[PDB]
Amino acid sequence: TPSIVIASAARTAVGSFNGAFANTPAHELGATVISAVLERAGVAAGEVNEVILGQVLPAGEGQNPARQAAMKAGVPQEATAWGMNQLCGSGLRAVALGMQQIATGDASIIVAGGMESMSMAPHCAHLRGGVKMGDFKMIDTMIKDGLTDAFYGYHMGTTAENVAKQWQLSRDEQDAFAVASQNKAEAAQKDGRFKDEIVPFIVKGRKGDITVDADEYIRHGATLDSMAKLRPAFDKEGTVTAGNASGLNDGAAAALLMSEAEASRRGIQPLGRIVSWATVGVDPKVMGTGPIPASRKALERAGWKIGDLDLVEANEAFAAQACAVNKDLGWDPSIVNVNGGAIAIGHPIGASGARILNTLLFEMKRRGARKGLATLCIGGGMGVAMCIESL
Amino acid sequence: PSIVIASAARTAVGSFNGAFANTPAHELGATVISAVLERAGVAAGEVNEVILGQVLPAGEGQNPARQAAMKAGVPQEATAWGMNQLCGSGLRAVALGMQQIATGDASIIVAGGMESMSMAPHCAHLRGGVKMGDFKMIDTMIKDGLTDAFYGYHMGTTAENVAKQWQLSRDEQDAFAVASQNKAEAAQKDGRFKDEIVPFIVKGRKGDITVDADEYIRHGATLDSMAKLRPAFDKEGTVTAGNASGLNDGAAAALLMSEAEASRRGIQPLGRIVSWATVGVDPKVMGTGPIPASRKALERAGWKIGDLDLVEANEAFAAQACAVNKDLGWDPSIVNVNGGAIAIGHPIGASGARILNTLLFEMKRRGARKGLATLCIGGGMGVAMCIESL
Amino acid sequence: TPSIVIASAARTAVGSFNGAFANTPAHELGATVISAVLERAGVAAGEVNEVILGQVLPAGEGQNPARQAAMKAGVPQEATAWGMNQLCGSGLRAVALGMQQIATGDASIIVAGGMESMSMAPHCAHLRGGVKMGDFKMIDTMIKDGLTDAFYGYHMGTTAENVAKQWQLSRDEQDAFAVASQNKAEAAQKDGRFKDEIVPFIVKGRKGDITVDADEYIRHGATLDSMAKLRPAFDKEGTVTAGNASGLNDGAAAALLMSEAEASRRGIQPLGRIVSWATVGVDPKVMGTGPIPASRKALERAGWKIGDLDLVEANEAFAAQACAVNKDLGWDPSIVNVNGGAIAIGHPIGASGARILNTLLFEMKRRGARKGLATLCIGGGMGVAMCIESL
Amino acid sequence: TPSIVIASAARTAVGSFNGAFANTPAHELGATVISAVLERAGVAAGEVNEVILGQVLPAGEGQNPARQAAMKAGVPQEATAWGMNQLCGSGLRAVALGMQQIATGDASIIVAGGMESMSMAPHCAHLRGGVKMGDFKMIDTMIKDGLTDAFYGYHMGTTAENVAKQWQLSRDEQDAFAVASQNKAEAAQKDGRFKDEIVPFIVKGRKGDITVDADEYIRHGATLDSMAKLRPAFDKEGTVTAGNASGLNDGAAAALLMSEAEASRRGIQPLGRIVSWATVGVDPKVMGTGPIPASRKALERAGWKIGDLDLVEANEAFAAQACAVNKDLGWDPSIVNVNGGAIAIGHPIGASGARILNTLLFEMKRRGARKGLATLCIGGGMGVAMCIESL
Ligand SMILES: CC(C)(COP(=O)(O)OP(=O)(O)OC[C@H]1O[C@@H](n2cnc3c(N)ncnc32)[C@H](O)[C@@H]1OP(=O)(O)O)[C@@H](O)C(=O)NCCC(=O)NCCS
Ligand SMILES: CC(C)(COP(=O)(O)OP(=O)(O)OC[C@H]1O[C@@H](n2cnc3c(N)ncnc32)[C@H](O)[C@@H]1OP(=O)(O)O)[C@@H](O)C(=O)NCCC(=O)NCCS
Repeated sequence: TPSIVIASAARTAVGSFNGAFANTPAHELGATVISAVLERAGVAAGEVNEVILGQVLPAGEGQNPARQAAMKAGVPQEATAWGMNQLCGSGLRAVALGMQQIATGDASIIVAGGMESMSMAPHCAHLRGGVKMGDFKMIDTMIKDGLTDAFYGYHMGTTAENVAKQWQLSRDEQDAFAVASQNKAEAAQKDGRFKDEIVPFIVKGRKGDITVDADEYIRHGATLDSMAKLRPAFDKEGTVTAGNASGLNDGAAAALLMSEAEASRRGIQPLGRIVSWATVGVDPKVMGTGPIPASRKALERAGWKIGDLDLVEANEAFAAQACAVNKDLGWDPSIVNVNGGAIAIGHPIGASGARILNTLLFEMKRRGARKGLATLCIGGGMGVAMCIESL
Repeated sequence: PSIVIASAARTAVGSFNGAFANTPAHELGATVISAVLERAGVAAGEVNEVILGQVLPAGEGQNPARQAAMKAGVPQEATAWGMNQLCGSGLRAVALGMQQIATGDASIIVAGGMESMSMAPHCAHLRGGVKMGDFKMIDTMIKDGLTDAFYGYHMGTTAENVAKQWQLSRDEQDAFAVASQNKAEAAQKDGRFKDEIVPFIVKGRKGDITVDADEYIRHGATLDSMAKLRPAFDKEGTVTAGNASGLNDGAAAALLMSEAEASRRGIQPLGRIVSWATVGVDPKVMGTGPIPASRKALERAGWKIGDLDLVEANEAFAAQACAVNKDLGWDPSIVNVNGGAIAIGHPIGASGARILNTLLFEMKRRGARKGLATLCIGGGMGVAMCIESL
Repeated sequence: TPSIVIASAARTAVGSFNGAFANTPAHELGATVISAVLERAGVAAGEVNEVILGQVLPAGEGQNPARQAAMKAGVPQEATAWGMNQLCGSGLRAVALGMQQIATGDASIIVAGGMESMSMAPHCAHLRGGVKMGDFKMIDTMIKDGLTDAFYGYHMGTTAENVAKQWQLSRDEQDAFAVASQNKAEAAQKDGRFKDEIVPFIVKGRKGDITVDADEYIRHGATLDSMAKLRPAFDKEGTVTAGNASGLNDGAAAALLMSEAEASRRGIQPLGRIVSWATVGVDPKVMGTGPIPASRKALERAGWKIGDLDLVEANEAFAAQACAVNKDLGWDPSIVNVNGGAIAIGHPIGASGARILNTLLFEMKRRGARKGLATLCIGGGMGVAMCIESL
Repeated sequence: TPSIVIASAARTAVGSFNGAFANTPAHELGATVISAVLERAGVAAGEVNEVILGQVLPAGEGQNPARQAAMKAGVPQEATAWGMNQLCGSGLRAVALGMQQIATGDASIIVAGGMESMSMAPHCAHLRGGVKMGDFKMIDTMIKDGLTDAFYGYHMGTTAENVAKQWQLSRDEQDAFAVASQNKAEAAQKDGRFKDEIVPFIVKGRKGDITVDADEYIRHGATLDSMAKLRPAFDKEGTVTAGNASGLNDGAAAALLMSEAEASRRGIQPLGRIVSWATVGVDPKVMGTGPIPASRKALERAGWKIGDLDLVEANEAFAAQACAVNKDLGWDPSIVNVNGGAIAIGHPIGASGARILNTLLFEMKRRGARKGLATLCIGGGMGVAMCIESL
């Protein structure tokens, strides 16, 4: 058996929509986190065989931004690079695909994760035919290609309404979970628990460079009362609000992967061994249930029981879906998203899966957790999961 | 682990703004997915995952690979995703599918590529807002598909770079394009694309139209018409519209499973995937990609170049193709025997799966044992895959 | 009492939408008509004091296309020029306004009319504030700024339906009117009656200049059957169709104005004397009724009865409204649009008023008619009318 | 011997580019000024015969914004309305065109002036032919149709440079003039001298209506040093800067006109009698010189010497051109733009001619000036001037 380790890992801070990284291309965020994982493992950019980056919204950024991030990071031209899209699942899925490159003896050293600038996503129109007369639409690729179900034509937040109703999750319960996520994240932030995983990013300016190293979407002093004033965002008699869904965000996150024996030759003390992974499909109307079969198949492939897990990162696309997954799987909620989740931290789609992986790993190192699981729901009706054991 | 291609299908390749001018990529993908199932005799319910290369998905909606999958009747339980190694994507996707199976994560994979260059939109980033002055609406087909991100120029400039390096004449590159057209017109007329093509039905308001012929192939291609063309990228250049491939639409896929599985199902596979490899090269000379990628593929298969019976080497430009032939030194008679991308067209994310199909089906026809498929990639890469027949 | 004459007049052929003049800016057409009126009067460009050109759709054409047209035509930089917009009324209203320049002693020689390139009208969006997220429309300025009612939000065609209903005008009556417009226009064209009024226009090419001197929108051999098969274009239970409405078209048309005393000094035999004009408002919902009060008011001011008129040009925006106007005024339809109207000839919005003035003046001359009237309905609920007498 | 008076007048505050009126359609600003002139004169909306509004940048605003403005202000559907465009000349030219409707007996009561939203001007492109392949430009219509010379291809600011070189006007002279304009405007705003002319405009807001009644573009405490450090904006070795040019601005301004005998019957004390007006062309290259022949011609027509004038408003498109006009005319600079000019106040193009008329009229009344003149330069090479005497 192969045995592949996460040697090192790093993420930018998650930026607020049209905020800190409002004008920063995904691959620039990418390059920073690629350099990061190299430096942190003590491996030279010249040793990297291939870079694999999940990205959902790459229109107008030019040819293969995975290669632009690779090349900017100083990964030599001789290496290879590609992007991929399994939507919200992409940044964790890229990690599993890198693992496979090594397992099959096609690569020795892989940098894998994801990057997203939802800010820099353009508006678009098909205009070759040419428009003889009449208005036409300029389509927001963020919304069209990121947030709109292709089969049912509505937003992801409507899929969360479907799950809410399915599981009979109240507005109060979904708000209670949001305020708890914000509080957990504000606590971890203040306590320095995100410092290890975050690599600062320098936004180059005209009248000044600006170093970003703090998650800017977390709201300080989140109360239940403010949560409860909000209006439903997708259904007028609905439960889901801007306050209990994640936001629109920018960021990047990566992991350096190699064989267990290679990390040992190099004196590297890996963050984890990738024990299993699994991806599964579900009905798109209730895509927020994805993590349930994916996490169960992952655990099955680890040969692990749910109760064996010491720490979980289960992405918070919406408080409605997150509460459902927790309810179903039954794992102790106190070991879930201990430093808060995507409602607080944000949801830079193609990067999210590597973002939460980062957060799991560094917290597993911090508390001395042995066994961890990362899981995400996926628009169009999928889920992805990964099991990690500490060395 | 021994992973075979059970079956393969591709759409005909359309001309830019032509047969598929208003057909979303994923509808071309779905036809190709259903065709691989049907040809193998495998139920859609049995597919674990669909992996589709695609370079130009803007505005087509969430995860068009999943859209293709669902429209093809693959149940909601399966998974799907897209990937982009530019022109390698459609072949790389097949290596990626093979890997899912070789690591025991999946049993049956459909893999390939899909591209509508015609449906690629224009775009601009407009959230900041344009306070004053003119701005550009960007052709994502050009920006995201054909322009080098490091040097800022069109792929055809990289093909010029290779032409100067390998001292390839305008006559030589024209000779290669006329030769590719003649081969592809002969093949077409001879019925040699029939097997590999699945017809696609363009749904219309005043009539459905069935597309089952590659419409970019030009009939009666003469050196004269080639020799009159003006260079397309350098005013003192050698690259033209006629000795470069085109902008095109299409899909192409393969059904992958283990060799033991194929035999349990009584399926006579198109080939066993013996190796593959991808390597990087200077972006400036990206057309050279197939050189290191086919040597590494050949070294991983444990084959010599002389062992190959048939080769598909994608013709992005006459100059890069001639260059790769010259260095690898394989018999040009066994290379793109039914023509190439110059004649056939070059639907970016689909090309690698396109040339795979041609190779597989021609191998079966003429009874070749060992084949190789390879492509150059924008940004400076190569991908290659070694196939042996059962 | 000041007396102003129309010394000379000319118009381009009226181009089909995206047809002969598809890529010709409105001011190039205008310049040709300016040159033509000068040459027909025996007046030099040096002598013009001001150019006044109606134009509804100048977006993207640059600073003040009226000045562009004047300068191209050799009118000296010491002259002045300006555009105006009273929608369909514009090309006729420009004439009245140029008569007023002379009447108040501010100018001696005016060129006035209108020009329009519906073909070259752009699509637009307000983008300065930025579009933070979600789709936006690229608006067709031709439809938005030319053809849509600003108050009720519907197309001019809907105002036509409102008039069809009010006056109980059958589909059969409108279609017959439309077929009669085509057939009269075709006859006039074939017999050479548009030759005098038309100045040929040279579309400069690349692989060859093309001279345009024939109205291209006129359908030859128009049948009642073909009119009858068309579907209503604005209201699914409607009566107004593409066939019994005017079209989208390009063209220019002008008049050279001076005092009666000045024409006499120059030895010019003028096309006519401007005896009166008028403009009046009506309800936007039935804008097609504008010509009713405008004509009555114009006639009152001239001291004429409806029965005094020898020829009439009443613009055919739509068969419904044309029929309503004829019914209410009660003038002999055999003297109205004797050479066809806009259903056949086309409707280059800002040019149309001076286009039907041209047609009226050259027909008055041909047939020896002493008294004429030109009138148009106007988007937003107005009418304009002018009374002309022969010298 | 017709004598037309200005019965009442009003303007909005002039907003900054994308400032107070950033999302306010021009006709909304026009409607408030229409209402204000009516209330100020004691004339009812029912009595208005026509509304005439200069406007250069109406693209995307829909059919005939002048009619939109009128209708909004409650001017009856039976009145008429139209827009016109002689660039910077427009708002003043409309007042002359308004005068002429009364003089020729075609109307009794006119509201005339101008309105402009430079902020709301869209970007556009001609897309009907259709873009086969490649990038294309979205054109800024405010720059294209408002600010760029159609003959020479360069900005109005280059024409200012040409005037600077011809009249040898230093950077120090232009900057001193600019600072003076700011400091005069600031003192006037502070002392309340814009109150009488300004009608407050209510900007309707989701989370609050905002009343705008102060000119927001005037810089308070403007320093010479601030002006001196700017880089030339149009030529690298040039002299014209963003500081000694006018701005991009939004606003509206109008005058209610009637015969002198009519104002007498109603007991209205008019703001002034329109004694004369003129418009003349110059070389487009030196368009800022337009006020010179236009003001001389206007004075000739009034039978006045330059020395008879008690107050002048000479629009400050650029310091360079304002200086050249003042030098050539030789009028006492202490009677010119007494309360500041467009450098400070701003330049909402189609409204500007009416804006400066408002300032002249209310300052004439305040100080008891008997004889006044308003003039502006005009893109494409023209000037317009009007003479006003007090009753
Ligand atoms: C009415 C209008 C919307 C129709 O535009 P359109 O549908 O794009 O024009 P088309 O020519 O394609 O009309 C559809 C059909 O009518 C047919 N046609 C028009 N008149 C016909 C007639 N005389 N007999 C037979 N066919 C006729 C065309 O051949 C066409 O056929 P197709 O569908 O096969 O191409 C457009 O002309 C319009 O907005 N005009 C009104 C303009 C206006 O209101 N001007 C301002 C005045 S207030
Ligand atoms: C001149 C022009 C091109 C400048 O464009 P701009 O760069 O977008 O204008 P900005 O305000 O952003 O830039 C001017 C700078 O000088 C400063 N500035 C402006 N006026 C100033 C003054 N009076 N004193 C000191 N500084 C001043 C501003 O603060 C700004 O500095 P900043 O960017 O650090 O904030 C533009 O205003 C213009 O086209 N105006 C001319 C209008 C015209 O031609 N009208 C028609 C006449 S025919």
